[PDB]
This record gives sequence, structure tokens and C-alpha cells, in this order.
Amino acid sequence: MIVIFVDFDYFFAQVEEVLNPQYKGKPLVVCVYSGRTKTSGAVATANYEARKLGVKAGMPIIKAMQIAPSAIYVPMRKPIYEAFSNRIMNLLNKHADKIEVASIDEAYLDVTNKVEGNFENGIELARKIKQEILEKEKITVTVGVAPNKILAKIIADKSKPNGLGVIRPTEVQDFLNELDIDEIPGIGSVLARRLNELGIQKLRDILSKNYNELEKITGKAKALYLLKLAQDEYNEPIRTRVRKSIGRYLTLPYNTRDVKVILPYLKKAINEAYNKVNGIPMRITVIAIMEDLDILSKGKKFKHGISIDNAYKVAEDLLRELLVRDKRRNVRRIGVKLDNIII
DNA sequence: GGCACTGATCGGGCCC
DNA sequence: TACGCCCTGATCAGTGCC
Ligand SMILES: [Ca+2]
Ligand SMILES: [Ca+2]
Repeated sequence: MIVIFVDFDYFFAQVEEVLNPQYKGKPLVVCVYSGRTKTSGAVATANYEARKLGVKAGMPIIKAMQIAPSAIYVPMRKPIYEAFSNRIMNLLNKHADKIEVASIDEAYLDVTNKVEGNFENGIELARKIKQEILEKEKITVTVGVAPNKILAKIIADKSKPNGLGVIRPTEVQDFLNELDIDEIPGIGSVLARRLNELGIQKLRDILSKNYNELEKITGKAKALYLLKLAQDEYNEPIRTRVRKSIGRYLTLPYNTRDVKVILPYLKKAINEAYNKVNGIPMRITVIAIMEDLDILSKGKKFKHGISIDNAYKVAEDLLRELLVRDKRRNVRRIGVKLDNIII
């Protein structure tokens, strides 16, 4: 198998540069503002100029503004980045036997037949793909070329930005012989530090570690994964991916326990959730983030589909029950998720 | 015990 | 210190049932 992983450098920020080229070459920060205050919100992404100054994704806006006061701080415009993504994935689809859009930001392309098994022509094709995306969309990306999904991802993320990582089948075993656990996709930090500390620094340290004592720490799934992965027996095929849930989340104007206050926001969240869902959900979940950013959720799955008018009533009840089991804390953010969807 | 099903938690930008 | 919006599957806990 010959897999080409595609990963769009500093995506949101870079789209903001394509739309406003005055922003290029200077620190730019793409923020999600909640509307509580002028600065309340979070860093979605930043160009590398801003990252040099210490701006990191996930960080509060005000905190980025401490270390990078002169950066350009722009609000996130997800619909546009979505459109950009769509067009780019469409470009990719024409090159692959199969494409797996892992998300708005990245995708895997099985090019095996396309390049007729010739891995080198696979690399060349990857160059053509980078070139084409650059020509048409003015977006730079990083590419991984490898004999599987995971390796392609790993060599990609090790090559950012604007990179072209390659792991020829010749080199695979050597790459696995010297690969840290924290460098594996799907292994946490809570999980990484355990393995790392409690014996298993690198991947090969799994081939010789009584399977069970590993299964204790990771679980059956992850242990099986890491095992076949280390054994060079991971092969997972490229599969078209199907959305399983849609959620909409709102920051309330002010913290409160009063359902009567939260409800119109919860309804609003329900409305554009349903407005965007592609089917009927069998399960509705209410998500409430508390003052201290603790997350409570209460959901209900039905034997049938849930209409929107019904969702209002169900969700109100679920919310009322969340605030029966907490009794003390105020809600800061309200959210709703539609799951188990019938297309 | 073990099936079939519901339900809560979780991590990080996606993955098993 | 500071603090958004959004999405998976695994895993474990509970219930009812044969
Ligand atoms: Ca990515
Ligand atoms: Ca990216």
C-alpha cells in the first residue's frame, strides 16, 4: 500500500493570510471569541511568526496577548475554512484511488494503483499535489508518504511546515526501531508518561513486555494497536469517513444556574444543530461547562428518531437533571449534541 | 455468566 | 491566572433478562 497523508500548514491562520495578504510575514492569531469580554476566548491557531513568540493553540487570548501584544488577533471564520477545505479535498480526490477525509484539516489518499506500486512515483505525485494545491488555492501543506496511514501521519507531523516526509518501505523497520511512544498518534500524555516511565520508552519496548501488563495500562484496543504497529502488521485501509454526531455550543452572557435563562440559548443551539444535521438523531445530549470549566453531560437515546420540537422538550429535561446532580455550580457554557443519526 | 442495551467519562484539534 | 467550539470510540458501570 502507498499512502499520501495531507495536512494543511497552520490552516485557519493561513486561510486568513490568503484572504488578507497584508497579514503574511507578521504574527497572526486566529481566535475564538466568546463574547463575554473584549478578550474572552481562545486561540484556535497561529501562523509561525506568532508561534515564535510563544503563542500556542488552545491558549487563552489574553495570555497570547501578554507574550505577543503586537500580533494581529482575528476572529475565527469557520465557514470559509470549511469551504477552502472542501475545494482542496476535491482536488485531492482526483489523485487518489481512495481518500479518507480525517477532518477539515487533513486527509489520507491511497495512491497505490495510481502510481502502480511505484513508491517513488508516489513521492513525485505528492510533489505534484503540493504544487497543485499551492497553485490553485495559495495554501501550503505538509505531506507524508509511507506504506500505511499511521507512518504517513507520523512522518508528516515531523516535517511541518510545508514539508514532504518520506518513509520508503526500505526504511520502515529502522523507523520503528527508533520511535518514541509520545510520537505515536492516539497515545495520550496521561498514557504516554506511564509507558515512558514504567519501562516502555520506545515502541520496540512493546515487543518484549508481557502483553497483559501492557493491556492493564492501555486497554485491549490500544495494546493491540501498539502491538501490531510495532510488529509492522498495521495495515488499516483507506475508508471514506462518515460523520456520527453534530454539536452546537454557546457561551452564555453570564454564569447562571437558572434553566429559565439558559433555555433560549439551548434552544438556539438545538436549532442550528438540527439545521446542519444530515438525518434524524436517535440520541440528544446536553453538555454544560461549569464555572471552573468542568464538563457535565446528560443524554437520552430513543428507540426512534428525535424531531426538533421534541428535542426542545427532551433537552430541557436533560438540562434540568444536570442541575439536580450538581446543585452548586453555575453554568458558563451550554451545548447540545445529536448522535445515533438515521440518514 | 453473558447478552443486549443505555449511559457517563474522556483528549485534544485526531487517534484507539 | 487568564479560557472556544467541536468531534471518535473505547471502556466501564448499571439494568433486565435467559
Ligand atoms: Ca492536523
Ligand atoms: Ca494543519
